[PDB]
Amino acid sequence: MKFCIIGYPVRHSISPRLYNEYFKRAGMNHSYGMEEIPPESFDTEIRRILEEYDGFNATIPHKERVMRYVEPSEDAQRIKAVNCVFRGKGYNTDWVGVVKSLEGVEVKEPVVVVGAGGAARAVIYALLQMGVKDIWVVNRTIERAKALDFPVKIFSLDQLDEVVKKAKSLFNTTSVGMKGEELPVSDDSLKNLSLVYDVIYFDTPLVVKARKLGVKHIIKGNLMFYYQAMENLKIWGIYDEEVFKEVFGEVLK
Repeated sequence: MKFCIIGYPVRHSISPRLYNEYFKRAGMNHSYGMEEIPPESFDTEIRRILEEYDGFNATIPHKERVMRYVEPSEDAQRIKAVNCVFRGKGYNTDWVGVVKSLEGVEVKEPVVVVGAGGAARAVIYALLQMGVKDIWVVNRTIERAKALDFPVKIFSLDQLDEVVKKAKSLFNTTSVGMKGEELPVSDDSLKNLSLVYDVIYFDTPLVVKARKLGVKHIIKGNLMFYYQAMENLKIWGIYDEEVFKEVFGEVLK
């Protein structure tokens, strides 16, 4: 079977190397590639993808976009985002990644979620599944705020500093931090949080700051990535637990 990751950007994705190493170690003939498709070319180029690959992952900015071209699951519909496709069917494994990444951890409220994209909606869904009630979304764009149907409060990014001060958990779901950017939030607001969670795979200024301040739990995007990958492989019917732990376990250290 053939798989890939689609998105924009996606050329620096960590997925191809990991899935390909996994397939090789498991003695499987499967392959994992990459397709960096600009938004303006998506409608034409997705048809090629659907014909050439058995399944694929979707990342920014295509998780919501790809829904029109597949049959989404009930949870993917609620989230309005598909990040895992298999033979015409769309799924969301991001929220599963979030739930499993927080195993053994009590998520204290109120919870601030930065962003309102597909990643944010997956995080919100996960939090609601975990019985979290008080969720405050802080985002940048009007369009994405209007796509939110969840029982949340919505604030603009200039309010981030004030709202985090009144919260106990913070989730960054945006790409802010990928190129070393900082969110508009003070040490004073961050210091008494019990959880700082960043969907970004590597150290961000937010994560580094949280460590400096001694925040109890500081979780980067590596656990979320690990567990969404696990769910992807289960959906694709190609999950080998021991090989997965050996190969994908490298993202955890």
